[PDB]
Amino acid sequence: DDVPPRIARAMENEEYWDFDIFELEAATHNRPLIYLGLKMFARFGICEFLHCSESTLRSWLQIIEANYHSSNPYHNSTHSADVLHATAYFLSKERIKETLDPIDEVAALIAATIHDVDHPGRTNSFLCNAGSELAILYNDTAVLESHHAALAFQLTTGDDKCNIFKNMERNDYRTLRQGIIDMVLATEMTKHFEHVNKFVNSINKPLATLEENGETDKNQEVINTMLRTPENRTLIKRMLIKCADVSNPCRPLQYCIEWAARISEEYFSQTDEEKQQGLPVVMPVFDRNTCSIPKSQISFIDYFITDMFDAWDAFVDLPDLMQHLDNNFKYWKGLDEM
Ligand SMILES: Nc1nc(Cl)nc2c1ncn2Cc1cc(OCC(F)F)cc(OC(F)F)c1
Ligand SMILES: [Mg+2]
Ligand SMILES: [Zn+2]
Repeated sequence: DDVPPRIARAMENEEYWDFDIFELEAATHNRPLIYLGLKMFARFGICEFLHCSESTLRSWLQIIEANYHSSNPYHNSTHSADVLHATAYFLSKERIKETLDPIDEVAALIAATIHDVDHPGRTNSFLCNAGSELAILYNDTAVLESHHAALAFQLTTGDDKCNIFKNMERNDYRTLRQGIIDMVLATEMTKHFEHVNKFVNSINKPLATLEENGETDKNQEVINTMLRTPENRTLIKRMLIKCADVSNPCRPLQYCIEWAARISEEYFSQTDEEKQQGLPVVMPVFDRNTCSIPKSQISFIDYFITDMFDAWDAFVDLPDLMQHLDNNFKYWKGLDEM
């Protein structure tokens, strides 16, 4: 309501893909998730759906943003604000608007907010090797991913002031809870190709099969029938949260490079700790003393991004994102200079 001018100007073109997320981070003083959350949740009408007040939402975005570590270069509140922004953008697109229901939009925006809450700047395999409290707690299986979702609901419902789900109906909340959990757990690295293969096989290929006829009225309702099913909506939710999470290579060049440094700094810090404590080196290529960030980003984009966003683009139609993916890939290539 009474947003200050810097933070208000920083959130001018939040609908657009081109959005200065670090200016918002600088404006908010490492509090971008609360300000960007309030606008987006209001723009979608999330507390109107959930039957929470505006005051319950402020308290909710505060306690979650508090649990995001400022010391983490990449995995902090500004990363979640970025992922929240990419999620909303995908929800706003026509394909996703005319496929998913209102409950899915709420699950997506809530999932994006919480998906890395209380991240220790360290990977799952580091915690499993180190014998961490959470690695013992989740039995070396989806350690971070389960901790995020679990804690996110411990903070939400456990206190009355933070509980945005308090006024819901038990049947609706049970669906929404299950949907959020699935979207948060779908971000795990080890399940990458399972969720990509499932998306292409059940959405892209059958949608491509249905375009053999073209744009018939009986055929369009069949295309509506098949995609909108409970199972196929879950797959689009898994694909949207996976794309939004790792959308930084599809950003404007400056933000791509800033996100590239942060995640790289974070892996160097782990690697420096791994050799210090006598741990086995899980990500040996990511050492500050041997890692080429431009070459490493090309490999990252080759392995994870190019097939995933191609599959996603064909579904949603993302000319701006894929043109950035071409420009950013070409920039990383051009930094060899040897
Ligand atoms: N630009 C970036 N470069 C690097 Cl190397 N990692 C980045 C990054 N942006 C986000 N990350 C996190 C990340 C995401 C990832 O895919 C997540 C999915 F599979 F769930 C796999 C990763 O392993 C390996 F590439 F390091 C790391
Ligand atoms: Mg994560
Ligand atoms: Zn993440």
